[PDB]
Amino acid sequence: GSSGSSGLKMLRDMTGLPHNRKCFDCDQRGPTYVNMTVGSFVCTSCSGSLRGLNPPHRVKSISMTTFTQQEIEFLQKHGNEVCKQIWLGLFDDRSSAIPDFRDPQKVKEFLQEKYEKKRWYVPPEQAKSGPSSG
Ligand SMILES: [Zn+2]
Repeated sequence: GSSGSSGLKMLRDMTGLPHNRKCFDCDQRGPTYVNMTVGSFVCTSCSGSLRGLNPPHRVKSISMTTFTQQEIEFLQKHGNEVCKQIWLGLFDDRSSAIPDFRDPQKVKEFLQEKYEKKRWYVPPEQAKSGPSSG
């Protein structure tokens, strides 16, 4: 048959996507972490920041830490592809702008308004139409 790495094979494919090439916050080209809560791909820098928030999200390195199928699939079915958009529902290049990716205070104060405040928080359950329009 074939052997090399279990699960990891599916991971390298996730962080490989063109919508993951960069971080979720600092948009740094080269993510080394993944949020189990949001289901996105962050880096060591952000990974640590997110925790500071409350409640503290869940982050796990990509190479420093391993993952299981139940997890991989969860991250694959999510990915920054839709995740981001779902968090940027209201966000509009015109409505607002993007901070800098050098200072933590800036990335933090912003990340909060996305999670702590959930300003541009627009889930799909409602975004799309269905048999139940609350
Ligand atoms: Zn980052």
